Amino acid sequence: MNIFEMLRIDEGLRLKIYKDTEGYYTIGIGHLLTKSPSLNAAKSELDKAIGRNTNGVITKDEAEKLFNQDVDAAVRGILRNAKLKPVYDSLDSVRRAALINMVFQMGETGVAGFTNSLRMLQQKRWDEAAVNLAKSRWYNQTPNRAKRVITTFRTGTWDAYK
Ligand SMILES: [Cl-]
Ligand SMILES: [Cl-]
Repeated sequence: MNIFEMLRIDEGLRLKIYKDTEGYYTIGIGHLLTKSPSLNAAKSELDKAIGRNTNGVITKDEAEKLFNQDVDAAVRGILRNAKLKPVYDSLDSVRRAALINMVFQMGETGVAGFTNSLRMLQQKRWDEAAVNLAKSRWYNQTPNRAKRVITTFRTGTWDAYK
């Protein structure tokens, strides 16, 4: 198991514009396109992201290219963030994957906001961090995915994904 396979399980793959869990226009492997209600606005971002007229449909390779960019950007946003960088550096490889997954789903700012949980992770207080991460809109809106991420921080293994 690695970050790519982990997110591929959590996001799925869809080759046609669809609406995510919050109602936003998405495509490929969890690639948010626009928060706007406009499908046309979504088609527009999509063609710009791909470099061709897609008419809302992309191929497998294109989906995979967007995904690789987004994982790269997630890692780099973590490394550039004053709040996230220290947490990441302190973690083992499995747990680092779990922080990357949260960043990919909720963005850097969002994650930076879990102040208390972050401090707890840093301190390696596993059970405590798992209890605090659960008290969030995040866990309430996407509980199965949240539980998976949470198990990963609690245990340090890929168990929840196997
Ligand atoms: Cl993009
Ligand atoms: Cl879920």
